[PDB]
Amino acid sequence: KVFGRCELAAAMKRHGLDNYRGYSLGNWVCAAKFESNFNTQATNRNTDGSTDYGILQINSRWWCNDGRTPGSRNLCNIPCSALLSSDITASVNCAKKIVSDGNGMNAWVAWRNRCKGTDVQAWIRGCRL
Repeated sequence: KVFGRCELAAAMKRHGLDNYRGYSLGNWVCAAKFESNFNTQATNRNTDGSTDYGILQINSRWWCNDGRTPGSRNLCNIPCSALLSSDITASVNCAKKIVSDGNGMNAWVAWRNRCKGTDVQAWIRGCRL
């Protein structure tokens, strides 16, 4: 599913990411834009041979099992294909684990390079939330 901006803001809020570990909702929506362009089906292979899945591009090296990433963990205990559904519940609970991880949203290279330091409120401006 390709989400609209506010539609995802609203799903992200209902699943409890708004200020989760102190990250306002616009951080999460910005991260999603520059990771998947809001597309639950987005997949991208990494140079290390892992793959990133879903609206938040969660990788198979650490967080999920895709049956082809050697020597990988699945710390969120799920198939990576769960991360591609239109129900974003798996991506969101997994994202909670990742972000509690020690490095915050720096774990998302797009957030760090494109969202951090920026006016992330603009990503939800105009949404009914």
